[PDB]
Amino acid sequence: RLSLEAMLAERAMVARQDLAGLKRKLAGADRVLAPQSPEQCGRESAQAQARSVTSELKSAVKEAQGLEHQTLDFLEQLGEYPVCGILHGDHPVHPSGTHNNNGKVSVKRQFAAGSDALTCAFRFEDSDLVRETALKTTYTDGTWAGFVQRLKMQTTRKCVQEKVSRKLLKQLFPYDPQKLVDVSGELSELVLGIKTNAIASAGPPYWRTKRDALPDMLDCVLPLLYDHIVRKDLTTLRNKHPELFLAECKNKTDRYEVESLGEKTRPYFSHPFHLSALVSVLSQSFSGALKIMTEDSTSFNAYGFSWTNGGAEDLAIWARQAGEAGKKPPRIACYGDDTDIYYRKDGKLYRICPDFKQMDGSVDATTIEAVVDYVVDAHVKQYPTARQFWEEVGKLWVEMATQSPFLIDGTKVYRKMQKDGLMTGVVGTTLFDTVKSALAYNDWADQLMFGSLNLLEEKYAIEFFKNKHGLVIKEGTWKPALVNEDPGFGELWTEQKFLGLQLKVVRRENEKVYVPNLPFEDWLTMWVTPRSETETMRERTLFDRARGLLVTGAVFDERARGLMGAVINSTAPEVVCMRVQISDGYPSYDWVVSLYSRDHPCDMPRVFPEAATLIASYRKQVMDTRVVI
Amino acid sequence: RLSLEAMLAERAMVARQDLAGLKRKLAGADRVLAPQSPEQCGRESAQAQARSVTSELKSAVKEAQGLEHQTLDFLEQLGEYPVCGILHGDHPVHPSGTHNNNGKVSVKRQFAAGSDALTCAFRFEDSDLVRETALKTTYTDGTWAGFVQRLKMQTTRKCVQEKVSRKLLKQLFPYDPQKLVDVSGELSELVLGIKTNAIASAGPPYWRTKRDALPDMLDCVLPLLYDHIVRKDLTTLRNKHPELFLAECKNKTDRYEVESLGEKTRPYFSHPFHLSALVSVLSQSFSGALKIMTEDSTSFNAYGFSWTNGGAEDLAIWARQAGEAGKKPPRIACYGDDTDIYYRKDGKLYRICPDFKQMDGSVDATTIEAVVDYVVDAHVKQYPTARQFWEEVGKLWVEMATQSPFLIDGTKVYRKMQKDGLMTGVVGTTLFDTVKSALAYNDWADQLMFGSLNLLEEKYAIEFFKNKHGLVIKEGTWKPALVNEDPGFGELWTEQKFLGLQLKVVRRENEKVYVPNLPFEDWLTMWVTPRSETETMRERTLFDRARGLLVTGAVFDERARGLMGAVINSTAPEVVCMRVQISDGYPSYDWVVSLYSRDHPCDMPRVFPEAATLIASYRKQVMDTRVV
RNA sequence: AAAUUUU
RNA sequence: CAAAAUUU
RNA sequence: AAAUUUU
RNA sequence: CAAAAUUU
Ligand SMILES: [Mg+2]
Ligand SMILES: [Mg+2]
Ligand SMILES: [Mg+2]
Repeated sequence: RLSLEAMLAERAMVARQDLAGLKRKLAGADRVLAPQSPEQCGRESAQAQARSVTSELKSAVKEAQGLEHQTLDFLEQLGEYPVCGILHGDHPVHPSGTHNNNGKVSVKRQFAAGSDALTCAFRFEDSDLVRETALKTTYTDGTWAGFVQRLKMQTTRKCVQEKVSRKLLKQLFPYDPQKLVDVSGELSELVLGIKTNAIASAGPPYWRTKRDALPDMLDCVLPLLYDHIVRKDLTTLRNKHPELFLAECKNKTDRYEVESLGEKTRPYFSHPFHLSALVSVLSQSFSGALKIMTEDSTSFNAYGFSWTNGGAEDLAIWARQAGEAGKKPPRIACYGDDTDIYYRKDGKLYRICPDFKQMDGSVDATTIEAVVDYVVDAHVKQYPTARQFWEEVGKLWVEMATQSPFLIDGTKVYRKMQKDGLMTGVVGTTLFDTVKSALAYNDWADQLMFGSLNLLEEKYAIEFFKNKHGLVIKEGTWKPALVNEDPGFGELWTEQKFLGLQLKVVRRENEKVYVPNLPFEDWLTMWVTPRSETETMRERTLFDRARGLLVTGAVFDERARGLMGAVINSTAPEVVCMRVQISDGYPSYDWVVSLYSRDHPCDMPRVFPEAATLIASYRKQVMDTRVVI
Repeated sequence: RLSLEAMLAERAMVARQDLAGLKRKLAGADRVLAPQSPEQCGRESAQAQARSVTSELKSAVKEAQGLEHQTLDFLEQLGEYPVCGILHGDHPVHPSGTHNNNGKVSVKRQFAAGSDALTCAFRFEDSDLVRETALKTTYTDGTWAGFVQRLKMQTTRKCVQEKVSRKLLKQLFPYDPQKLVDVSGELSELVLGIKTNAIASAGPPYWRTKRDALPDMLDCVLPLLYDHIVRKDLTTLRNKHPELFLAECKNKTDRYEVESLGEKTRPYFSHPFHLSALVSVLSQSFSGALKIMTEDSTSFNAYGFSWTNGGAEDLAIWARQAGEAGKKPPRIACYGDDTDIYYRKDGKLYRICPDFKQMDGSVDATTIEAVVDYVVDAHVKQYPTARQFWEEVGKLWVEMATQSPFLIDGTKVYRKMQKDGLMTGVVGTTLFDTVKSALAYNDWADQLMFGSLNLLEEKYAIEFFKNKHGLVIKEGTWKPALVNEDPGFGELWTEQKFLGLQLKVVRRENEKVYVPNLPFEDWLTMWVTPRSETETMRERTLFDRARGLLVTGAVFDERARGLMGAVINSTAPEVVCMRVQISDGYPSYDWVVSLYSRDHPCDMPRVFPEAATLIASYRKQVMDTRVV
């Protein structure tokens, strides 16, 4: 049946899954060890210290979770919605058990309290530093109090309608028309082309993951929706089946400061799959086309930027051609509220990296409608035949971004009082944020051309954004700094962070490679707060995260490189060469430097160079058949 | 992360493994039912009759398995061999537990006395006919007695050296030189190119399957063997490690007549992996090049022939251009001892389909050496740079086919006394048989050109092959028959079987398709004796075998088509659309006819046409974005 | 599967 | 993990 | 995985 | 199943 070559491939594939034999075969194998930091104490002592810290964190979190949460009076109320009765064959779309107290759609918000990574950290670095950094922040569900507080900040903020046109958006957000999907083709194929998180909630009315809910959305609800869209019949469908247009307001689990646990917890909105999917066609095509600022000088857009393969250097070469403030144009780039501003002053280059507080709450209805228009238009320009249909989708998109009815906890249904303010979680969220941001910063530069250079000062800039745009600058982020225009080996660009990373220069054979960087404390904080079950898979997760952080820029910090190296070298060979979804290479300093330089891509150095042959139990060995006998 | 199209494919692949949900999803689906025969009796009554037949067969088999087996005096004896001590890294090549009583290599022969196919048959066809056909034959390991008797027949037969040259073999077995492997390259790659049964025994000294034993052969034993081959040092390696050149004699499990259980049990020889692989390079390349008789008028070779895609018709058009016996050349084709002879007599076309008795025992040393030479030569002609090495492999091939030392049961080692007689199991077995056969039949035709037409008669032909070639014609197989040169719809070519099948013509659209056929009794015999455990997998096996038989030609017999249809239609939908190694189509009469006709290939009709969408839970439905 | 970033 | 961007 | 075929 | 040939 099979050939020997194929039989060997077939047996190699299975050997990487037989971890007992992999462990047996790789015992005592030559191993390329990573640069590593010495161990400070034993794994058992380290477990004890980790256990201790985890306990302190659990009790502080529980404390903050017991705080009273201010009422939800600031939201309009639409009573209770009935459970959707739509059936797809043998089963209902809305499952029988879930999200239904009786008749009415209900929802229960999750705030729970309460690490192998913290253990490792205690194993390889100074106890007191690990302790205080692991107590500064924590990955958690947040608190009811801070949830409601940030929700109020983002649903009730006094906004300022922006002054925007397609002319302006063409200027600030150039794209490449020929990279837009052909949006006139059948809807089914177009929807089948979009990408999505298979594990994410499909939202109402499916109340399961998207891979679970895909057929029910696809052959049942989406055709009904289409029927009613072209029949101009949407509001009677909204009446017959309210749950089809309902969202769920949810608390984002992530890294939070512990001291601020009762003030800060991000809210976001889960939308129905059939609506998000429909809009995603346009959204994702547009993301496909959008140029970034290193490609096109007029662009204010950094959404699509990459640090790797020259990106850092590109950012530098871009920035450093900014003009004298008041005379020539500055260099401004935005990714959401995360902005990077460069400007000159008596020839000398300066940089500012400001953030905005609850940026969603500052995004105005005019801006949202203008962006939806700009996208739909960008498509129907290239593909006129479908104009009407997608315009009818635009009307939906906007009502989804500004005025969706939504659940929070239990059966009550709410809605934002004003049209202004973005419902974070809607398709296009990041783009709306980026746009509003760039529009404001463009008005800023325009005011600089009219001699208002006192807008370069914290004092007046805060006023400007508050009064002219409704943007609240997270204080202390407007601190302009002198740029080291041409850094020497090991020197920073500035100490400021853009997209969470400092820019730095490193030596490579007398060349200067621009790379990301952070101080050790930051890398260690990221190490000890992973975002999330055999011993094996956990050991592998440790390995993977170490590699990841190294690649992100931890290899360019002394202490962090040592810690990640120690983790890697602890990893048992079976776990390194394991079949996972294998890569059994580690990132050396040199390889990562190559990753960020413009070099052609290439594979990581193998941890066990001769592992393939040791596993397969067979080298090739040249045997000449032309030999004389 | 993923796209919806891909997510749906991913979800479809897993739904075909969840048989509960598969059953649920297919509950009310349209089913393309196969042509079927009505039920003769209930499932429980049929179970009772099957149980009964199984009991009678078990006790007859046990009886025949207890018979005394005549001594092994007819074989040379070389005593006991020591267990090979070669190590490959951390473990020995010869595992610690197995095939070692102490110090010495030992082997234990398996004769066990051991049906729901029979159940199905009793359910859907006449009770008495099913009973007697299921008692005529049985799939079994055989008996010690018949094992030793046939071993004696194939190791001690008085042979007749054939009269052979490369000239003759070029004539009878033409090939296409440019389809031969470039055998001058590196050995590793060439050996990696050969195909093999991954589950088969690698034989001594590995004593495990070939996929288990592949690395040990590949990076350890094969280099040692090469070293000693080019160093001209083979016999001292044979001395240091005898088990490297040892074979295992084995009893073939298969379909046996119950009446003949103590007279007939096929022996064959499992050879070492490192030797078989090395020879396979040449053997398989040559098979790649070898022409067949429907390609080349001079060829006597039918090894490579296919019934499908016109093959049957090709056989007809070939045959019917045979000449008047004594004046012009006949048409003769061989596949092992299975031969097909066509000749004319006063213009009228005749056919003969004779077989030989234990043909391996009749295969002479001259023929084996000549074939090995012909193959090695065919290669080193095209690729001279590699001559010596492959010539040294030829010497091995020959000693492997004629004179291998071998085990049977226990520790004693034996060897064939004579060089004559082929050791079935060696690489190239079928080709050696085909050549010996064709050589004899060519001498037959040559005697026909010299006016000896009484060789067309059973009485003198049997003599001819016995005396001039050592070939013993299984009696009653030389019965020449008048060919229906141009058959009408539904008529046979002749009633004779070649490659186990009758030739027949069926109608399609006023056109005649040539197809294989067998009488019902034969299809039923094959049905009730399968060759080899959940409810699921057994229910699926019934389905698979029914499909298989239908495709082989059972769809062209009424009663057999009905039985296979009934089996297929019994198969629960979950089992049809199950993820297996899916195909969830059945072979309709029309599709099988297309298979044997010259039509372009195409897939079987789905049993459940709308099953894909029912499983995925989505049928595409065009919704146009250009609507007002 | 994993790392980082934004809302 | 609601939408997303970069990377292995 | 399955069917047929030769030794 | 020891070598194999044809086939899905
Ligand atoms: Mg912010
Ligand atoms: Mg025969
Ligand atoms: Mg015979």
